Amino acid sequence: RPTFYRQELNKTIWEVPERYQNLSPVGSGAYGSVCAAFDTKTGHRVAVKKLSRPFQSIIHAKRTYRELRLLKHMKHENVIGLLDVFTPARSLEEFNDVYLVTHLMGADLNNIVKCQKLTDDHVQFLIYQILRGLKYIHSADIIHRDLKPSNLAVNEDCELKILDFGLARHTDDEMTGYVATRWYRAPEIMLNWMHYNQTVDIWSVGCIMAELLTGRTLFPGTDHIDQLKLILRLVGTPGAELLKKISSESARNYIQSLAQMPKMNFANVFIGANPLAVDLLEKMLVLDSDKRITAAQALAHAYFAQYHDPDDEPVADPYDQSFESRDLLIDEWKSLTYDEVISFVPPP
Ligand SMILES: Nc1ccc(S(=O)(=O)Nc2ccccn2)cc1
Ligand SMILES: [Cl-]
Ligand SMILES: [Cl-]
Ligand SMILES: [Cl-]
Ligand SMILES: [Cl-]
Ligand SMILES: [Cl-]
Ligand SMILES: [Mg+2]
Repeated sequence: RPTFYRQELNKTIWEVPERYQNLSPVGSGAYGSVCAAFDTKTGHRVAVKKLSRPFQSIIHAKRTYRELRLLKHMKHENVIGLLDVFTPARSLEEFNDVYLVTHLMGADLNNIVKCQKLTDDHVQFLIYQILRGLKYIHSADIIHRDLKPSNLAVNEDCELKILDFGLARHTDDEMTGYVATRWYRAPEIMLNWMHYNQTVDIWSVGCIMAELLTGRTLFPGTDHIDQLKLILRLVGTPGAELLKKISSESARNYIQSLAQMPKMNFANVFIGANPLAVDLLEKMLVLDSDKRITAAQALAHAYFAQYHDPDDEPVADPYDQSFESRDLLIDEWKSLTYDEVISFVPPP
């Protein structure tokens, strides 16, 4: 067991191993508080996240377990991984606090799309890395559910990592109105049309790739219905085959109230783009999720010919998510989480 020391950073007690030095507040959502630190064992600058109220409800206890299972599993160059997890507790009986440690990320994709000039070669390399990461995540039957520019870390060498997986957090108010939180969402999840699956993440990649090519948001809706009208004007209104797959009768009645529109010419929308980029956007931005290109298929598209290496696009180890259908008490979720903290083995 390492030696721990205590300090107060902005009205919060931090109790951490001596290896972590020079802690400074970086931010705080409703999920926890984050400090930057120097890790003397590895020589990396790190982010240390102290969870808030991890075991306050069954919902919160299961979310804590879900987050630690997911971060312990992810071992890929284009996905955030876990450097360390610790608790100052010496037994299950006094266990209350969970701390997660990752590499400190500088810039997100928003800090390069808004203020930097991008060549086609930059767009090829950035979208290639998102898809390489997604091939890995989807091979474990994990859905990210919240891909958007603020959830993609990028360095000076244009190297990219996916972070901030959807742990089923987002609220109704968070998705309301003129908000980036909704602009990258597939229409079937935005309006609860049907049981969604991993295809929702490829819709989000289409929206991100369009914005790297034009420097503008693709579907900046002022509300859910405004956003749907922007989407259907580009890709066309649904045919009979998709309408059959929408489970809400009321959602089917609403779609049938709209005037029919054909799919637009994407070469006239993405003026001057590489024809191969236009072709790949037509294959991602398909209304029927069954007919969208997959991550594995997209990596073999001619747009990525300069970067594609089928011997360096790995898949994940199998991931058991059977806990998701399990009904447990707060103290049972807390015991499972405690076991996952004490069994953690750091990377080389
Ligand atoms: N996409 C993205 C999000 C957050 C940050 S950070 O500068 O807060 N750095 C962090 C935050 C959490 C974990 C690691 N680094 C940088 C990039
Ligand atoms: Cl230590
Ligand atoms: Cl990482
Ligand atoms: Cl504790
Ligand atoms: Cl964003
Ligand atoms: Cl597993
Ligand atoms: Mg985020």
